Amino acid sequence: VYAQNWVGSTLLPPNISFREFQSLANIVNKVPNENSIENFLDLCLKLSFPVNLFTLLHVSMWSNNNFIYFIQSYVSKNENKLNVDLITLLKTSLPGNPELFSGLLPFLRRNKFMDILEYCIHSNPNLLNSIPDLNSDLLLKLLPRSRASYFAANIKLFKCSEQLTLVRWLLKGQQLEQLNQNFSEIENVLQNASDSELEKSEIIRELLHLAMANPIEPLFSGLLNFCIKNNMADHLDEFCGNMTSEVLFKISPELLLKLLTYKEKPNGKLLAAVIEKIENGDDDYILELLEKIIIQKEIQILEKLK
Amino acid sequence: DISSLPPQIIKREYDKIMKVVFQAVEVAISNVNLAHDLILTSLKHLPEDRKDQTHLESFSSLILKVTQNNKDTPIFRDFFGAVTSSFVYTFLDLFLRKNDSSLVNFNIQISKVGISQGNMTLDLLKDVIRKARNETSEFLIIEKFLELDDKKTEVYAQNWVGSTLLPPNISFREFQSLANIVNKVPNENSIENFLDLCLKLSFPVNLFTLLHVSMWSNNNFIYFIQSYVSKNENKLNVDLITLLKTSLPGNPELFSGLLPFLRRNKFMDILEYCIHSNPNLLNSIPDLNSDLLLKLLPRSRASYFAA
Repeated sequence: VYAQNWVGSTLLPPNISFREFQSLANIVNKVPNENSIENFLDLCLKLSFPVNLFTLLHVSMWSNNNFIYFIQSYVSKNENKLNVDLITLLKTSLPGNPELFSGLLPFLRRNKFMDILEYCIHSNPNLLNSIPDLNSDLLLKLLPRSRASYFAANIKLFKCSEQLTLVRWLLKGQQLEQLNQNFSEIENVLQNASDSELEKSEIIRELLHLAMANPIEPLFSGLLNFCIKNNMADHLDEFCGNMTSEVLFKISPELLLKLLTYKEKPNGKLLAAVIEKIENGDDDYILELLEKIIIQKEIQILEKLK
Repeated sequence: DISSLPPQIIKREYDKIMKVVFQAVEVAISNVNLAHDLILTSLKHLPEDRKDQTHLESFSSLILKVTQNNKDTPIFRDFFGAVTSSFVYTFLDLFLRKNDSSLVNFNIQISKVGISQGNMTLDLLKDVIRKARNETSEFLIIEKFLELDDKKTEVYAQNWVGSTLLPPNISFREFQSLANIVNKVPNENSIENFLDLCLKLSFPVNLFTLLHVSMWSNNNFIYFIQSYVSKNENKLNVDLITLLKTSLPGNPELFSGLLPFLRRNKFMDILEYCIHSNPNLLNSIPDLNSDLLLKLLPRSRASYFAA
């Protein structure tokens, strides 16, 4: 109680030995408070000598309120800038504690220093979780860049709207091998509606055009999930219209029928590019398809005997 | 086959057209989606020459009936948000005057049927600003939303104003609006952003004429001085001295927190005037070491200390 007041209010001697200076610094490092912090800044503006202050001023050991008040009143008086020493502090403390980063985002959203915000999210993205009223416009411009490997592998840990604007980045970054490896946490988004049924249709457009040229694995897992929600005609009838020969020869027989059987004339024009594989095409592909029509009894679609 | 009706006719006999539409929705309250898109389109086509108080209150009186028969359910709530936000957006200047009878009376009806009143009013504001993205500044919209005293609108205002970077071209009309928000929800981060703003200004505007800091709590008044004096000129400008000379002598809590700063900054007359106007300060100070009192010479009021 006496120390916080003496140190935060007595005028300091402009001749103070290095031996005294280290002692004064250790007092503030034990009783971190508004005035004991402030009067320790009102000295540094006048030092006719070098020395990093952090080697005796272990702000990474301080409580979060004191760390915040320290950086605020440091930067405001010194140069409104981040010198080297201040970067090396921040890159060890904020990745070790999300609570510490909370009031710290405001000051970085003000004076920008964009390269700092890139490094914390690149060490761990679970920082985006507990943000006050987080929005699009912002998160779309905070492209995570940390490989989509972290974001798709945890997509369920977001909110609602953020699911749409995440997949909007995965596509526009060509992150193919991240929509695939985590497909099961993605199907449950397009299923559950959203804050904008409009962004769904444009996302579904960006999916089919890349799937047609790149079967990989989700061509089956996706196109199955498409027809279990017949609220997709504005994409199925396009998919059957944009067809190319080698694309059809990778359609699973369990799926080519489950597309056309729960449909009529519109999806039916897909048959145009199936003639290439029945007539003069492939011996065993015709026979794997012929199982499915007989086992389920899909007779109205059997009208193809010429 | 029904290829709409030409835009002239809709604008012309609008007041005849909408009679039947209102009566259809007053019976169709059973079908949420039917009532929802009818309102959205009738507003999206509502002509400028009809953007008055009568047509405004009519849509409010329609939504009232629909909402009182139903209940807060996820499906009902999120459509109701998009409907009501489009209604306020269509009439926006008629809700954004400075007293707005329509604004406040509307909130007192929506609070009747929700899982939390403080989500319904807030998610309203968040949709309205997602519509108005270049026509109307957030400040003017927030200026009237805080006249509700809705504690969840205050929370989001502190989160925005304390952290969004401000435009170096801001009209005086925006500047006064942003200032009035801080005069209702003053907080550490909201003050710190306004300073990083004034440091980048092209115009002088002696700030105190808009800030009214002597109305803010003791912590708010303290923290404002610390960052302002240091970022500005390491000293006080006219209005600060005239402020401090009459806020401090009447409040001992504020005096106790500012006393160390005024001491380390050598502000002699500032300290002396407080003792000359209020001698009781010297016995409410914790740890008045005899060296401090020998340097806080009473000067005037010698006729008080011996007495």
